[PDB]
Amino acid sequence: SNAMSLEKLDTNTFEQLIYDEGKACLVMFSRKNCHVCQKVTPVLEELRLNYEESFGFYYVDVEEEKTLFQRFSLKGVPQILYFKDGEYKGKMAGDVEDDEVEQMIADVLED
Amino acid sequence: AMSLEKLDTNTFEQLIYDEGKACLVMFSRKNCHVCQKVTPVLEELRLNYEESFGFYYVDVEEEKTLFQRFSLKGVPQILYFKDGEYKGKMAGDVEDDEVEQMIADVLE
Repeated sequence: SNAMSLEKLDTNTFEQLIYDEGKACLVMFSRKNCHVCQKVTPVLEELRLNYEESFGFYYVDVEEEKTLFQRFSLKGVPQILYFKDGEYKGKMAGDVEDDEVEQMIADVLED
Repeated sequence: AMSLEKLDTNTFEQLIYDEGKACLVMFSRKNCHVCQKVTPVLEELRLNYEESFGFYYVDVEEEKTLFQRFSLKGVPQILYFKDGEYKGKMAGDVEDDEVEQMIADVLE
């Protein structure tokens, strides 16, 4: 019923941020019309406010960015992938709870 | 970040709807890597047009209700207007030829 204000990545900027800059972040691979993605979106927007510059919160549209989707061998949507220092650190799928995402952020920031 | 004039909801309505301004509006957010790439494309282009064609921006955190109206998925998005019509949009990173071509289609 609504809008999403996460920064939308194409392959290039994904490469820049996750690989070149080694940004500590999460990336939701999603589709525009996905009902579950629509439930997960607000949870990530709310979390972004808690970690403003310390951790990135990005979005990849898998219909536009098919190469990236397939780079990760992903087979469903929504999925949230976690990165720090250019490494792929973790992944969760489906209707996540903020507890789960928060713990992963903390696990990631710590290594 | 340079020439791009920031609009609040009130001014966005006055220009686009009450006055029918021909313009583009970049919907954006602070600390946005992709926004940082898109802004200089628009600033460079701006030089090629008279002030009759607006180049504007809106901060989605400040103009929440406005942004929600269009139910956009992701930032940045650039939306194009003329004579009070909403001519269309493009989303995420853009090249200058996409913007130029859209501007020409809007103006014709």
